[PDB]
Amino acid sequence: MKEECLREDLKFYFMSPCEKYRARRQIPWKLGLQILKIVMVTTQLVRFGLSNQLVVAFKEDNTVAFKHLFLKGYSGTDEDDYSCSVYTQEDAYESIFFAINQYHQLKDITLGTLGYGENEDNRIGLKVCKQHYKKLNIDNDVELDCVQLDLQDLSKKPPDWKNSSFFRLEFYRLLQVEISFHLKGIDLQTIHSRELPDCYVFQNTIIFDNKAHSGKIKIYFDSDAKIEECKDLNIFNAQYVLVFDAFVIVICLASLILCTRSIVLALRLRKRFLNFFLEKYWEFINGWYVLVIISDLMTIIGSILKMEIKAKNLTNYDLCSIFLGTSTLLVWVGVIRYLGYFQAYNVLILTMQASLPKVLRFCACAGMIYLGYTFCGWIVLGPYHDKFENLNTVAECLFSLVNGDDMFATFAQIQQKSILVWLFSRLYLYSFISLFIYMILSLFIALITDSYDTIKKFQQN
Amino acid sequence: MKEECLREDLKFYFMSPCEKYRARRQIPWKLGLQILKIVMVTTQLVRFGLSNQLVVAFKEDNTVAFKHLFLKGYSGTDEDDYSCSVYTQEDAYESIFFAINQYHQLKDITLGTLGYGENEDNRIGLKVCKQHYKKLNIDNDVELDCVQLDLQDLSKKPPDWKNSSFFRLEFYRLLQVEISFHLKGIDLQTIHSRELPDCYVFQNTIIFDNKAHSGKIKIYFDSDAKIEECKDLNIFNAQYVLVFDAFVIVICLASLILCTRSIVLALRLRKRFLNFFLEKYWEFINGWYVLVIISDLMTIIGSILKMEIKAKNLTNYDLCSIFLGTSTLLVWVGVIRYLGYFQAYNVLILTMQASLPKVLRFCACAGMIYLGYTFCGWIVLGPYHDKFENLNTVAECLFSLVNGDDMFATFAQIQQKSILVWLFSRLYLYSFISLFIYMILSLFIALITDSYDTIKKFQQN
Amino acid sequence: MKEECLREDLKFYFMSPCEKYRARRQIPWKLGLQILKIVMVTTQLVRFGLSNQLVVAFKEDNTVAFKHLFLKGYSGTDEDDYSCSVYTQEDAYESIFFAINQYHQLKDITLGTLGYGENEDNRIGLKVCKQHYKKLNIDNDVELDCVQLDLQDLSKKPPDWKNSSFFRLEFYRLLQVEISFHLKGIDLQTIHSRELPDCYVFQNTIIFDNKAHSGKIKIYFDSDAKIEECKDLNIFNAQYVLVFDAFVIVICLASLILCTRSIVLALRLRKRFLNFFLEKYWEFINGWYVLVIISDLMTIIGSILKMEIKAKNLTNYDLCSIFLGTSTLLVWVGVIRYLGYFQAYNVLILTMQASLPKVLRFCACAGMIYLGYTFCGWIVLGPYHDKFENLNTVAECLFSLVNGDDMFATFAQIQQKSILVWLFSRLYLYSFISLFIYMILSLFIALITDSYDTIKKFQQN
Amino acid sequence: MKEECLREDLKFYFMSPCEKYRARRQIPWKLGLQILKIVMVTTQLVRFGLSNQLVVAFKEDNTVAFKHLFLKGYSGTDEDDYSCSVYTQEDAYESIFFAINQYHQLKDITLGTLGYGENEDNRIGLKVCKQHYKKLNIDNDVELDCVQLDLQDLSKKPPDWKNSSFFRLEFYRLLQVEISFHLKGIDLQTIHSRELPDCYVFQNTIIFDNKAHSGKIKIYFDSDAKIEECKDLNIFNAQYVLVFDAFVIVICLASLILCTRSIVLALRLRKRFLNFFLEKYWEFINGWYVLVIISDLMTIIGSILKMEIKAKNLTNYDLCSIFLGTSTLLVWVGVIRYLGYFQAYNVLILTMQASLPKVLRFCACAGMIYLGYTFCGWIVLGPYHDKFENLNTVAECLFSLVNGDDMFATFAQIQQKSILVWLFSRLYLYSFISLFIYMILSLFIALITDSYDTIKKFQQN
Ligand SMILES: COc1ccccc1N1CCN([C@H]2CCCC[C@@H]2NS(=O)(=O)c2ccccc2)CC1
Ligand SMILES: COc1ccccc1N1CCN([C@H]2CCCC[C@@H]2NS(=O)(=O)c2ccccc2)CC1
Ligand SMILES: COc1ccccc1N1CCN([C@H]2CCCC[C@@H]2NS(=O)(=O)c2ccccc2)CC1
Ligand SMILES: COc1ccccc1N1CCN([C@H]2CCCC[C@@H]2NS(=O)(=O)c2ccccc2)CC1
Repeated sequence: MKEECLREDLKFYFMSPCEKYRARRQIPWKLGLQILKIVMVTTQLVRFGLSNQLVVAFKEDNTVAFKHLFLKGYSGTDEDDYSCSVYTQEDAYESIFFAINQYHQLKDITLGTLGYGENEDNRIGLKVCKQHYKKLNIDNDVELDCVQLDLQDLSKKPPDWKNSSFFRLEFYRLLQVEISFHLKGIDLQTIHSRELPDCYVFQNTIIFDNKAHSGKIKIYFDSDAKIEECKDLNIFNAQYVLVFDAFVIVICLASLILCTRSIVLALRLRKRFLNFFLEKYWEFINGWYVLVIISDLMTIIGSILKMEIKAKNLTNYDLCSIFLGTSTLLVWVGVIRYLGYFQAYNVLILTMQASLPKVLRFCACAGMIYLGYTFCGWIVLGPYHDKFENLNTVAECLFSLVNGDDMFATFAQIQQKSILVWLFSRLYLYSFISLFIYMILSLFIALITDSYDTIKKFQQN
Repeated sequence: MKEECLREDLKFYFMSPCEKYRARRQIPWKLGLQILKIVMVTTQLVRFGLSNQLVVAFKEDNTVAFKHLFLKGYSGTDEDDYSCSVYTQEDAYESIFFAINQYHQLKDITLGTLGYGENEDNRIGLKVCKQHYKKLNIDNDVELDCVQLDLQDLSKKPPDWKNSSFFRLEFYRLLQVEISFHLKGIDLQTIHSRELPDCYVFQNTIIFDNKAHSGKIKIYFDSDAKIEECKDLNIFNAQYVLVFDAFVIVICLASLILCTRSIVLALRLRKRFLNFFLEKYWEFINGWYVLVIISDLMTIIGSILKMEIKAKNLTNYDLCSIFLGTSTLLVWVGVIRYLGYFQAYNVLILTMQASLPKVLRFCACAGMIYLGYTFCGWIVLGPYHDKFENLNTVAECLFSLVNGDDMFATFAQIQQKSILVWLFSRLYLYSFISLFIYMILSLFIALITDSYDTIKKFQQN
Repeated sequence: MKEECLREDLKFYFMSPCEKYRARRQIPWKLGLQILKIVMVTTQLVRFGLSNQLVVAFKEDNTVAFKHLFLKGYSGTDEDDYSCSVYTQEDAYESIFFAINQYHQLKDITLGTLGYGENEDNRIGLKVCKQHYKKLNIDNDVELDCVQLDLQDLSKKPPDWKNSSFFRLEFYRLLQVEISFHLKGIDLQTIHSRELPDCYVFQNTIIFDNKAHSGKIKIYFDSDAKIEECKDLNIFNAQYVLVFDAFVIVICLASLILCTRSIVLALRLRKRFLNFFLEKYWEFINGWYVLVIISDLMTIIGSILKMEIKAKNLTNYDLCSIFLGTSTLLVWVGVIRYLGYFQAYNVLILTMQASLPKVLRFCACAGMIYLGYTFCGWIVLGPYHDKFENLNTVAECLFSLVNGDDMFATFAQIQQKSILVWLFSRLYLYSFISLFIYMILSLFIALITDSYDTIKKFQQN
Repeated sequence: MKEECLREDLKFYFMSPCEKYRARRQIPWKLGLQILKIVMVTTQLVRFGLSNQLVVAFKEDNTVAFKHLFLKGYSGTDEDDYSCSVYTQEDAYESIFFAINQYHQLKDITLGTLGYGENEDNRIGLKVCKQHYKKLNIDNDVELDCVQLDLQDLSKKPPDWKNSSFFRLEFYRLLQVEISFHLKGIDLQTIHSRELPDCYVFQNTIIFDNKAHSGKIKIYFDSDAKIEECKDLNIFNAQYVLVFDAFVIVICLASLILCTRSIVLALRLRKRFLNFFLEKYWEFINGWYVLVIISDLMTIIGSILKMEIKAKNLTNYDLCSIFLGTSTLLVWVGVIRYLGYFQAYNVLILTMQASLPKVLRFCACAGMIYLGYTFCGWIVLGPYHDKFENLNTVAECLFSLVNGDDMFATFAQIQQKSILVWLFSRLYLYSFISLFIYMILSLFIALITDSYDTIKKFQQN
C-alpha cells in the first residue's frame, strides 16, 4: 500500500492549488499569503517612491536656484558634469567676485526661505581656498592657502577683500579655487498638512578648476543637503511608516519559511521516489521557489535599509531603491508561476526556456565579433566621434546601432577633414550594420522562432 | 416544403448583397445607405476640423502675442507648463511691474485689434491679488490682499501704485501674485467673405507662483477666450451647418434601425434552424453590425454635441471631436466588411481573428514582466532620468524602447556620478531590451505568423 | 518544315543574348547600345547635378546674406516659412526703418560684389507699398498706397522720408507693408577658369505681413535671381553641353526604335504560335521593354527641357530634374533584366512578383484602418500636437510610427492639461502602434516570406 | 601500411587540439601562443588608446581655448567646418582687429601656460597676409601682400598698424585675409608623476575667407600642434613601451611562421591524399589561418608605425590606429575558430556561410535599385534637402531610412513652397520605403532564415 501512498503523494505535489482545493479541500493559504505579499510589497514601493520623489525634487530645485544665484551668467543648463566654464583671466576673477558678492547680499536676492548657516567651525562666513604649484620654475608640491570671510568682513562699506593680496592669482600655476559656505533652508510646502516643516542644511562648494591647464577653467557647483532639527521655528506619521515596513518584513520572512519548507518536503519526495525506482528498475526543485526566496531576501534587506534611513533621517536612498526595485521586479515576474498553472499559458514559458541555450551559445560567437568591433571603433573613431570616446560608450553605440537607433547622425558625426579616417568610418559602420543586422540577428531569429516550432508540435503530441 | 423554405432562407441570409441582387434581383438600398453614410460622416468631420482649426489658430496666435507683450524677456517658447521663471527678488518685481506697465500702454504696443475689456464687476482696469502666510513665525492661514488698478490710476503722470505698500512683498512667506485683466479682440481675417467678424473676450491671468518655496518663481500665463456679440462694430451660414448635422443624425438613426432590424431577423433564423436541428439530430450575430450600431450611436451623440456647441457659441470642441473621430474611425474600419464579401480578402481577416487569442494569452505573461520593469525603473532611475520620472512616463519609455526608439539617448541620460545607480541602469536597460526584443517578441512573431500558416492551409482544404 | 521553323524562332526569341551569340554568332549590338545608354544617361545626370548645384548654392548664399543685411536682428535661421516676426508697433517700425537704412548704405556694408539695380521702371530706388482697410469703422476694400524712394531721397542729410505721413501706419487696419528693390551681383568664383563671370539680378521683396491680425507681423524675405548679360565688366563651353544632350537624345531615340521593333516582332510570333495551337489542339510582351520605352521617353523629354533651359538661361531646373531623375532610376532598375538572364538571380525577381498581389490585396484592408486612424488623429489631436496638425502630416506621422520612428517624443508632445484628450491620445497611440506593428505587419510578413517558400519549391521541381 | 599511415595523418590533421592532447598527448603550445597573442595585442591596443586619448584631449582643449580667445563673439560651437562667419564690412574689420588685439594682450588674458613662439623666421610676431584680384576692372592674377607685426609694433601706445594703408581692404576683390602666429604651451597635468612636462608648439592660422564672393566671409581657425624639446623649464618610460611593441612583433612574427608552416603541411597532405584517390578510384586550406596571417601582418605593420611615431615624437596616429584596430578586430573574430571546435557552436558558423552566396546574389539586384534611387534623390531633392545634398549623403540617408531612422524628419525637411518637388518627394520616399522595407528585406529574410532550415536539418542527418 505504501507504493500507492507514494504515488498519491507525487500526484499531490504536482497539481495546482486550485486542483488541490478541488480534490482534497485543502485551503490555499500559501497562495493567499503570496497575493498579500504582492499587494503589500507594491504598496510599500509606491509610497517610498512618492515620498523620496518629493524630497529629491526639493533638493534639486534648491540646487538650481543656487546655481542661478552664485554662478555668473549661468545659462540654466549644465554645459557638462561642470556647470559653466571661463576662458579669460578677467571672466575668472568676475565669476569668483560675483559668487562672493551674491553670498554677501543673499537676504535681498533669494526668493526662498534661505539663511546663512554656521560652518564646521561654528561661525557664519565664507571660506575661499586656493591651490598653486609653489615656485618656468615650479615644484610638484601644491601650496594651499585659505581665507575665512565673515559677514562683517564682506559688509565693510569699503571692501578690503577685493584688493587683498589673496585674490591676485598666478593663473599659470593655479590648480583650483574653492568657495565653501553653508545655507539653511525650510520647505514651507509641507505646513498645509500640519506637519512641522523639515529644515535642511546646504553645504555648497564652487570649484574653479583648471587641473587640465588647457586654457579653460571649469566651474563645478555641488550642493550637499542634509536634514537637521529646526532649532528656531514657530508654526502655530513616523510610526505608521515604521510599522508597515515591519509587516512587510514579517510577511516576506513568513514566505521564506513556507517556500524553504516546501523545497525540503520536495527533496524528501525525490528521496522516496528513487527508492521505488532503484529496485523495480529539476522535477522537484521548482525554479519559481528560488526566485521567491531571492525576492524575500531582497525585500527584507531593502526594508531594513529603509527603516534605518527613516530612523536616522538620511536622504540618499539609492541602495535601498535598488533592493526594493529588484525585489518588486522579481515578485511581478513570479506571478507568471500562477498563470503557468493553466497549461494554455505554460506552452509559452516552455518555448522561452527551450530557446535559451541556443541564444546563449549564439551570444558566445556574436560576442567575439562585438568585442572586436568595439575595440576597433574605440581606437580609430575615438578621437573623431563623441559616440566612440571610451569603450563603454562604444559598446552602447553599437548596441543602439544594432537596434537601428540614430544611424544617420552616427554616419554624419565624422568630419571629412581626414579622408582616411572618414573612409574607414564608412567601411566600419557599413560592415558592422550589415553583418549584425542581416546575418547575425536573422540566424538568431531563425533559431528562436523554429525552436518554438518544436515546443508547439511537442505539446500537440 | 417548409424545410426547403428554411434552407432557402438560411442561404439567403449568408450571401453577399451583390449575390442577392444577382440571384433574386433585390436592390441593395441598405448598402447604398451605408455608402451615403460613409460619405456624409467623413464630410461632416472634415468641415468641422477645418472650422475648429481656424478658431483654435486664432486663439493660440493671440495667446502667443499676449505672452510676448506681458512676460518680460519671454524667449518665445515655454520653459515648461509654465511660460518663464525668475530666481531673484529684483527679477520678480521687474516682471510684475513690466506686466502692469505693458497693460497700461496697450494701445500703443499691440499690433492686433485689441482693446481694454470690462471685468466681472463691469469696470475697465487691472486686478492684482497676493497671498501670504500671515505672520520664522508664520501661521497656515493664507492672507489674500487685492488691489484694483484703474486706467486713471495707472495713467497718473507720477505713478503712485509703484511706491504703494501693496507691492512690498515678503518673499519668504509669499505664495503667489496674480494679475488679472480682460481684453477685447476682433479677427479681421473673416471680413473678406462678407461674414460679420467674430468678437472675442480674453480673460488673462499672470500667476507669479512660488508654492514650492524652492527659490524659483514660476510664471504662468493663461488666456481664456470666449465669443461675445460685437456691441460696437460697423462693417459696411449657421442654417446650412445645422441642417447638415440633422441629415447626418437622420441617416445614422436610419442605419441604427436597419441594422437592429437585421440582427432581430437573424436571431429569428437561429430560432428556426435549431428546430430543424432538435428533431433530426456568432454565425447569426454579425460582429460588423455591432460596430455599425456603436458608430451610429457615437455619430448621433457627436452631432448633438456639435449642434449644441454651434448654437450657444462655445469654443471647447474636445468631447465632440473625440466622439466624431472615434465614429469615423469605426466607419472606415467597417468598410472592411464589404471587402470581406470577396473571399480572396476574407482569408486575411480570418488570420487576424485566429491570432488574437494567442496574442492575448501572451500579453498576460509579458504584461507582468513589463509591470515589474516599470516599477523597478521608476523607483531606481526616477531621481536620475527624465524618461523615468513617473510611472506613466516609464511605461511609455519602455514601450518606445521595445520599438527601438531613442536607445542611445536613454543610455546616455544617466550621469555616471553615482556609480551604483549607473551600473544598475546599464544592467536594467540591457536586460529589458535583450529580453523583450529578442525572446518575447520573437515568440510572439512566431505565434502569429505560424497561426497564419493554419488559416492558409485551412482555407486550401 | 515550317513547324520546325516556328519552333526554332520561338526558341530564338526566348534565349539570352549571350546564348544567342554562343549559338548563332549574332552580335549583341542592342546590348552594347543599352550599356552605352546607361553610361551616357548617368554621365549627363551627374554633370547636370554638379552645375545646377553650383548655381543653386550661389543663389542661396546671396539670399542668406540679404537676410542678414536687411532683416533686423535676424537669428541666422528662419522661424518658419517666414524669416522673422515682431509683436510690437515699435519693433515693426524699427524693422521697416532698418531695412530702408541698410538699403541706403549698401555699398559700405556688403561683403560681396553687389550694386544697385534698375527697377521695372528703369530707375534706381526703393519702393514701399502699404495696404490698409479703408475707413471700428472699416470697409472690405483695401487701400493700396506706394512711395518710390530714390537714392537722392534717402541720401538727403536731413532725412524727410522718416517723418513723412506715409510711414504713420494704423496697425489695427494694416494688412501688409512691402519693400521692393533690385540688386546686381557677380560671382567671381568663376574667373579662375577664364570663363566670363555670370551677372545676376536679384529682385528682393520684404513683406511685413499681418493678414491674420493676431498681434504678430510675419516678415517674409523673398529673393528672385535671374541671369542677365554683364553690361559693364572687363575681365582681361555652351556647345559641348548642347551636343552631348543631342547624343543622349539620339541614343535614347534609337533605343525606342529598337525596343518597339522588338515588341512588334514579338507580337508577330504570338500570331504565328497561335496558328500552330489552333489546329493541333505576357510571354511575348516583355515587361522590361515597357520600362525601357518609358525611360527613353522621359530622358528625351528631360534633355529637351535641359537644352531649352540652357539656351534661354533659366535657373529653375525642377521639372527637368524630375524627368531626368526618374529616367535614371528606371534605367538602373532595368539593369535587373540582364542579371535575370542568369536563372540563379531570376528566382529572386519571381519571388517579388508572386508576392505583389497578396501585398496589394492586403493594402486594401490595412488602408481603410489607416484612413480611419488618420481622420481620428487629425480631428482629435490636431489642436494639441504638431505632428497631427493637418491630414497629410498625420499620414506621414502614422507611417513613421509604424516604422518605429520617434515614438517617445510623439507620446510626450501632448500636454496633460486636458485630461480627456491626454487619455484619448494614449489610447489612440497604443492601439494604433500595437495593431499595425504586431498584427498587420506580422500577417504581411507571413504572407510574403511564405509565398517565397512556393517560388523556392516551385523552381526546385 | 602506408595507407594506414596516410589515414592516421588525415585523421590527425582534422581533430581539435583538445582531442590531439587527449589522444596523442601532444601539448598545444600553438594554442597557448595564440592566447598569449590575443592578450598582448589587446593590451597594446588599450595602452595606445589611453595615451593617445590624453594627447588628443590636450590638443583639442587648447584649440577650443584659442577659438574663444581670438574669434570675436565665438559661440562655443562651430557653425560648420568653419568656426564663425560675418556678413558686414564692419564685422569683418572688427573680427580681424579683435584677433590682432587679443594676440597683443595674450599674457594677461590666457588661463593656461601659454607664451609667444618664434615663427619660421625666428622672430616673435604676427603675420597678416591678404589676397586681392589685382585691378568692374579685375584681372585673374591674385596680388598677395603680407605684413609682419612685431610685439614692439603692436605695443606702441599710439597704434600705427590700425591706421596703416594695409588694412584698407577692397572687399569686392578680396579673396582672403590670413593671420598666422605661433604659441608655446606646457601641459602641467603630467608633473604629478615626476615625468618631465611635454612642451608643445601651436601654429595657428585664422583665415577670413570669401572665395565664394557671396556676401559671407567664413572664418576658419586651424591649430597645428607639435611636440618640441622644453628649452627653458625647471621642474625640481620610453624604453618600456618600445620593448613591449617589440615583443608584440616577435609573437605576431612567430604566429606567422607557425600558421604558414601549418598551411604548407596541409598542402602536403592534399598531395598525398590525391595519390590514394588517383589509383583506387578548402578541406585543407583553413580559412581561419588566412585571417590569422592577415592579422599578424597588420599587427606587425601597426607596431612598426607605432614605434616610429614614438621614436620621432609625432602626434598623428590615424594610420597606426587603423592598422592596430583592424588587426584587433580580426583577432577577436578569429577566436570563433576555437568555439567552432565544439560542433554545437559549429552549426551556427555553417548557417552564415551557407546564406552568404544568396545574400550576395540578392545584393546585385537590390544594389541596382538602390543606385537608381540614389541618383534620382540627389538630382531632385538635392537643392531642397540637406540629407540629399551630395551622392554619398544620399546613400547614407537611404541606408538609414531602410533601417527606419529619422523618417518623419526626412519627410518634413522638404518645404512645400514648390508643390511639384514636394509631391515628388512624397512619392519618392513612400515608394523607396515601401519597396525596400517590405519586399526587398522580406525576401532577404526569407532567403536567410530558410537556408538556416537546411543546415539545421542537414546536421541532423
Ligand atoms: C547582453 O549581452 C550583450 C549586451 C550588450 C552588448 C552586447 C551583448 N552581447 C550579446 C550577444 N551579442 C548581441 C549583440 C547585439 C544583439 C544580439 C546579440 N545577443 S543579445 O541581444 O544581446 C542577448 C543576450 C542575452 C540574452 C538574449 C539576447 C553581442 C554580445
Ligand atoms: C496594449 O498593451 C500594452 C500597452 C502598453 C504597454 C504594455 C502593454 N502590454 C501588452 C503586452 N506586453 C507588450 C509589451 C511590448 C510589446 C509586446 C507586448 N504586446 S503588445 O504589443 O503591446 C499588444 C497588445 C494588444 C494587442 C496586440 C499587441 C506588455 C504589456
Ligand atoms: C504606399 O501606401 C501607403 C503609403 C503611405 C501610407 C499608407 C499607405 N497604405 C498602404 C497599406 N497600409 C500600409 C500601412 C503601413 C505599412 C504597411 C501597409 N502597406 S505598405 O508598406 O505601405 C506597401 C504599399 C505598397 C506596396 C508595398 C508595401 C496602409 C495604407
Ligand atoms: C554593403 O552594401 C551596401 C552598403 C550601403 C548601401 C547599399 C549597399 N548595397 C547592398 C544591397 N542593398 C542593400 C540595401 C539596404 C539593405 C539591404 C541590402 N543588402 S545589405 O544589408 O546592405 C548587405 C550587404 C552585404 C552583406 C550583407 C548585407 C543595397 C546595396
